[PDB]
Amino acid sequence: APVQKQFREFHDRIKLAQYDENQTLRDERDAVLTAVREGLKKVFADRGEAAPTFTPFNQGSYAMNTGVKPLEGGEYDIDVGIILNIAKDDHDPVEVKKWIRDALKDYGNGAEIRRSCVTVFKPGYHVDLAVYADPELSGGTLCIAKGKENSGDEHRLWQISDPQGFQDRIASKLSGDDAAQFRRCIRYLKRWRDFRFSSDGNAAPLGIGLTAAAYWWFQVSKGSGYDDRDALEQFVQTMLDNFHDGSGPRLTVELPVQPYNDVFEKMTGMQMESFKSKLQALLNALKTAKSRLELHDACKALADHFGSEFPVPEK
Repeated sequence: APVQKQFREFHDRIKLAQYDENQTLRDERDAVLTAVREGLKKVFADRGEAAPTFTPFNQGSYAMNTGVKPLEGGEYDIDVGIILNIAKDDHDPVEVKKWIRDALKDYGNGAEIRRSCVTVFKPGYHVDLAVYADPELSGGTLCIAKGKENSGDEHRLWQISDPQGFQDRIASKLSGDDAAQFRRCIRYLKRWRDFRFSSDGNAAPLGIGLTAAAYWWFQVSKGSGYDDRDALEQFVQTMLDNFHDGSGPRLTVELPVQPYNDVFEKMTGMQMESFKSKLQALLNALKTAKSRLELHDACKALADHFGSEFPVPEK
């Protein structure tokens, strides 16, 4: 059946407005930056040292206007970049993240140092602070602080990064009503991801991975109107076409900017195979929604993969 009306109602339920349109997100973000700013003051005061300063910038889904509401019980991710006024070559990247961990030791429950960020946990959301060295102090490149505490020297580095170039690639791929479909389809795949995978471990494809995949492979589908079901079917088929056989089947997707890492690299072999099987089933559900005569049956096939916010009309 035609299901464009139900996709659009689904999109209205799952959409979370971007930073520039979301006062709550800006305030929650600014509350953590102020906590960092004040925390650094006390951490460095008590060492009789000068506090380092930073310039923030918006990152991730609320920057790129690809944001979704979490499922009941889930958390949304506020992503921000902080560019510390340091030369990368003067500091261990782990030790810089420890500044930000120590600055936030009294903000909610406190922070943890993850491989690519310092995360602070609040009721219903977390803030991932990506920590960068200043490009002018650092020889001209923007490098992110990689590595965990007590990690070996090989497992920590200042890694070349281009979060703004990635954001600009996503923004400029399409425009107008075309770009709107592109963003709706990224949001649909994030809700699919939240519904069909556990937040647990690396099993869930990352939002940035799905977004990178859409950058490479999304194709507008429009006729008598936008056809989000057809755009998703083509896009899912194309992702499936790009799995190769190594140890077992893997989908390798480069970030289209520095550092050109495989966005799905952390997924184990078995998580990759499970990822592929769930894509196959989603593709089957997208094809069933086309072929079913009854709107009820078409929409129920989609609700099985997009979850209970996908509307299912009666009869």
